[PDB]
Amino acid sequence: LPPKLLLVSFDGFRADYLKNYEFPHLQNFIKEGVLVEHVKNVFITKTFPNHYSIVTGLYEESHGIVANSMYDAVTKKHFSDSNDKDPFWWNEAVPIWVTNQLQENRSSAAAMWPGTDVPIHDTISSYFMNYNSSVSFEERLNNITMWLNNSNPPVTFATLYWEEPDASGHKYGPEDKENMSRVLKKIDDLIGDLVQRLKMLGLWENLNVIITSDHGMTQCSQDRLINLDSCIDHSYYTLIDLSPVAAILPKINRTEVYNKLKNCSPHMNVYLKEDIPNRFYYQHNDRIQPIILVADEGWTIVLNESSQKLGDHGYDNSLPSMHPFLAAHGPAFHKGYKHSTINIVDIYPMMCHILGLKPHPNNGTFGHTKCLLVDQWCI
Ligand SMILES: *[C@@H]1O[C@H](CO)[C@@H](O[C@@H]2O[C@H](CO)[C@@H](O)[C@H](O)[C@H]2NC(C)=O)[C@H](O)[C@H]1NC(C)=O
Ligand SMILES: *[C@@H]1O[C@H](CO)[C@@H](O)[C@H](O)[C@H]1NC(C)=O
Ligand SMILES: *[C@@H]1O[C@H](CO)[C@@H](O)[C@H](O)[C@H]1NC(C)=O
Ligand SMILES: [Zn+2]
Ligand SMILES: [Zn+2]
Repeated sequence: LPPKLLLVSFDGFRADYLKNYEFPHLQNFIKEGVLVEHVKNVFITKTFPNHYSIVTGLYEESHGIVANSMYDAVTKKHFSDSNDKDPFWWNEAVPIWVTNQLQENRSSAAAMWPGTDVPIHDTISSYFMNYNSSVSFEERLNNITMWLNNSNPPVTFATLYWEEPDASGHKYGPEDKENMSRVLKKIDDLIGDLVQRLKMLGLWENLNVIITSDHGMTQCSQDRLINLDSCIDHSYYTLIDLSPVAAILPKINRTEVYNKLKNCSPHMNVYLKEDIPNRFYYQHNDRIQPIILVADEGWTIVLNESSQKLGDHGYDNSLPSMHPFLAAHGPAFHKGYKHSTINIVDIYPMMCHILGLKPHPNNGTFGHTKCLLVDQWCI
């Protein structure tokens, strides 16, 4: 019987939510398993780029999903979260569900995880759901766990995705404790539903489960706005992505666009593509535009009519507010161990190890995850 792994993401689960709200079900999951208190994720700290990093072990410049909205000038193709089904956009890397699927006598399964409804290098998971945000968590849970438990050839890798607490974190902002506590209580209940379901099917003792997320959330404010329309005319550039990392494609002399934008607000950094800080690993890809604007934490780049959004993410990946957490339980994981931090790109080599897959070249460090694993030396 080959090892099995369920990877679960609750979108937008800021690491310090664990310290500020009560998660009885998640804490029960943790006490018989492992917790990484905060994971250093990848810039830019958006949903599609970070989910792909988890399943590839790659920085965004390397796997090619550099934002939730992209434009490739050469092919003229556009990407958005809904318009995300052209394999072109995913083919710069090979995600773990593909490597798993290519093994004889093994299958992959998916319930709503970004990209899992797209054939990547001509490979699609045996079981997958076409993205549909209306599908309940119960349906996602029941189908994913039934697939893991039944199925032949056996399902050895599975993904499970949920849109909260990201959606409501944007709505209320993470500083709204009254409303966020209700949001997060529901997430904790869903975690309880996951555990109860695993136990009922007798998967709980033998399935490896990772519960994690893609990024956190920080508070935005009408006192912290940078209006591009106040700084530069529309006719000078095309806006590929807006806030808090604006992707700017100049229509005229780049130097002219740069000179206006660099004198717009002290609350953002304005970079020529070739000046983007090395620490971001966000330069070496044609999908990165000639100029990017990076707003300081809690600042929002707007146009004249841009809607209010009390919470946001996308900021510098060194900010604690942007970091998710990771927890895990199962035969491969220690019981009751807690660790400060790992990098989000380390999850991939760890998962390949648990599953006995050959990892593709990546940016992760397996060593960072050894203390989580029963078969490994913990220095
Ligand atoms: C992250 O890992 C990737 C994968 O090995 C590295 O990308 C490779 O880099 C070399 C030279 O830069 C190329 O020959 C390969 O074709 C690249 N592969 C891919 C998939 O891009 C990348 O350099 C690593 N990043 C860092 C910062 O170390
Ligand atoms: C999305 O899911 C809901 C719930 O299953 C369903 O009623 C609806 O028809 C789905 N939409 C599409 C376009 O499949
Ligand atoms: C959930 O499983 C049922 C039963 O196998 C299936 O008919 C249904 O389409 C699944 N829901 C999806 C794929 O969203
Ligand atoms: Zn997200
Ligand atoms: Zn979001």
